[PDB]
Amino acid sequence: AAPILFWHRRDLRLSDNIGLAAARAQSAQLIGLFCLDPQILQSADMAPARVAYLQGCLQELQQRYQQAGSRLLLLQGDPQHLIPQLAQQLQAEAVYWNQDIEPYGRDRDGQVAAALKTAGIRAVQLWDQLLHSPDQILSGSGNPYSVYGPFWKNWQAQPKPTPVATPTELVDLSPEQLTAIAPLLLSELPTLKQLGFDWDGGFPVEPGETAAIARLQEFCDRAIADYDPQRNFPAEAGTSGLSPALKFGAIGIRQAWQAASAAHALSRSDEARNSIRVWQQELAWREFYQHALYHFPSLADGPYRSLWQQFPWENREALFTAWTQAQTGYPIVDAAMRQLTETGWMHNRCRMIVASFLTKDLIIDWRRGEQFFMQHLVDGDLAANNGGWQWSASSGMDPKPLRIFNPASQAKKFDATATYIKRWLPELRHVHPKDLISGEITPIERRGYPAPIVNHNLRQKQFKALYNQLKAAI
Ligand SMILES: Cc1cc2nc3c(=O)[nH]c(=O)nc-3n(C[C@H](O)[C@H](O)[C@H](O)COP(=O)(O)OP(=O)(O)OC[C@H]3O[C@@H](n4cnc5c(N)ncnc54)[C@H](O)[C@@H]3O)c2cc1C
Repeated sequence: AAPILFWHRRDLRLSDNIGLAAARAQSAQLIGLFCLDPQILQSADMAPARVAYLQGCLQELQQRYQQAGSRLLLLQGDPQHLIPQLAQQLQAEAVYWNQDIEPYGRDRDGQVAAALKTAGIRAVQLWDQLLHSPDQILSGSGNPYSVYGPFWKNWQAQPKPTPVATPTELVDLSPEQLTAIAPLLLSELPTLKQLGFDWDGGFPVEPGETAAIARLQEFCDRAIADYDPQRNFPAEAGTSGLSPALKFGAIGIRQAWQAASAAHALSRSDEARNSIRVWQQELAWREFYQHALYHFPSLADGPYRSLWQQFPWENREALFTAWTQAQTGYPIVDAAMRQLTETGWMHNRCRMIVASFLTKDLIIDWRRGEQFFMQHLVDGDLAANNGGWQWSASSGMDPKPLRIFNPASQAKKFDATATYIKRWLPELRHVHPKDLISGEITPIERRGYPAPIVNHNLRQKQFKALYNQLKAAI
């Protein structure tokens, strides 16, 4: 026969899926597939929490396909070899999938498509994870943006796309078809343990399309009205917690935008309206960094701006280790690193703090931090993670004047009652917020909690010194 294969990667859902929907309009004999790529799975940069969330999403996706009328095929190996072989064995009319913004995915995709074309099989690659593709947002000169402000002005004025239809009444493969591909398929979805991973720390939102959709609806029904200023406080559960759902596409970007938009239209309060606009802004920042990675792939290599490619990083391994173990001696920093390693997620204000600390205070090539985050974030995303770390030094997009966060000021400002500190550092619940914020804790009262590993004031001067010396040297 002539079926269409839809290749899932970061769009683990059946609803509001551009590529899937396009494929369904061409054929009801729509068969989904997912390929466990060893280059990604065996990577030292893969986070156990991310594999757990992923596996959970795949489990639901298998059911969704089964309920729709067909199935989700599972494979383990090199994509440019296995996918074309599968398509050929199935005499596929075509293979569809949604475009990636990352160097690895785009290179791989080019190879799969070329392999498919050689086999005379049509490959269709459409945009799905962004409200607007990188090619849609350009300046009057037709160039990409490296400054947020102007990018937002353009992005904001663009007509927003709406959710597409969930495919239904699919036609499943026949025994003869199944026999032709048997050798390329895994008999069942491997469990996290079978893959060699273990995770028991939970998630910001349970895995799966259904849970993602439920969270979006719950958030936009209430919490979103207070997004601003609730978003600023790690102690408050003021954010959506949809990050992993967006990274793996458990939820569609158009559904997210539409839900927020409907909440804005339903609200009759100025403050709520503003809170919702602010949340929508977050989605814009998301596209700013994804577009940037797409337009400037070298960003993924490390410090982007020339000056920073030459920064004299001290790189004291011991300080890094202490940072990764939440033993810096800075309560606000340690409480954040603990939440990360224990739950695979961290409040954005905290990511900003620990990143600033690692780069400015510990003076360690921020790539070590970017890597550590990727090794632990359930929402670990190259575009966003790299954007965040380039941000800790203004070494990439949207650069700002040299600045160094003062852990104490941030803690006092965003966790005034030290509620968040105490939460993730229970062995310090007896200490007074006052001291947990200043980071000056008396030895006895400090019990086993380590003392500050660096003197902020001395580190601050050291960093500025190196910066200026290099700035001048240039
Ligand atoms: C050093 C550092 C590293 C980061 N690492 C990542 C990462 O690997 N993966 C990840 O998706 N985000 C990253 N962020 C951005 C951010 O912290 C999160 O998206 C956020 O914590 C997710 O929680 P939420 O879903 O409740 O966010 P909400 O506040 O509810 O925001 C909704 C959505 O907007 C997007 N978003 C929000 N903040 C930004 C932003 N600053 N940049 C890009 N997208 C944004 C996310 O997709 C998020 O789910 C990083 C930030 C820093 C400073």
